Amino acid sequence: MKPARPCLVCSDEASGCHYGVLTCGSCKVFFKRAVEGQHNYLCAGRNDCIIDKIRRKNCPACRYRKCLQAGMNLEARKTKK
Amino acid sequence: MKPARPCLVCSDEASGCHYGVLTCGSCKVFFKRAVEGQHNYLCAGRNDCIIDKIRRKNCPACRYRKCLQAGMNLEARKTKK
DNA sequence: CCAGAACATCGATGTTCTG
DNA sequence: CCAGAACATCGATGTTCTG
Ligand SMILES: [Zn+2]
Ligand SMILES: [Zn+2]
Ligand SMILES: [Zn+2]
Ligand SMILES: [Zn+2]
Repeated sequence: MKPARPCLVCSDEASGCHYGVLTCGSCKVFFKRAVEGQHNYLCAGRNDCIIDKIRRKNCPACRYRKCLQAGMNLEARKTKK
Repeated sequence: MKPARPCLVCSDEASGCHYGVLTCGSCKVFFKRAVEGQHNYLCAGRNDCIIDKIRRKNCPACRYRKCLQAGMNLEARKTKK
């Protein structure tokens, strides 16, 4: 099969560095679209949801927060090292 | 009293006794679809998310439970007028 | 190699309509 | 008045190309 190198904010099979963190494709555009305005979402739980290839589309509030945490930031490759 | 505006499972405008319970189109529909379809409903938290006009898309696993909880039955007494 | 656009594709959901 | 059915929407997530 494939081995594995899991994305820093779900756990899917990562694609490359995205806006600064090893994330998959989805985390890639999810974060971009979230950041580019209006990320007002409410959590249905107590601000700590679990994540993964499925549960990830359950709560954008938490996913966006997990992006932020991983380090994902808009002008990543501008500075890299 | 008892008719009463608020959806018993997501407090939006209810439309009438749907499947047992005063409820809305969405939930109405959601219940049937829930009970006779294939799905991967899993909750990201610890199965007690708030269902609400918005969040109710977050945890269908939780909604469906709220459904079951509130009485909604498929093969049930069709009434309310 | 990563950014960001086009498409195209589904499953989930929602509303209006019609028996 | 309600079940169900027929639309019609939303939103994720491919894939595939640029620069
Ligand atoms: Zn991811
Ligand atoms: Zn959450
Ligand atoms: Zn409802
Ligand atoms: Zn839940």
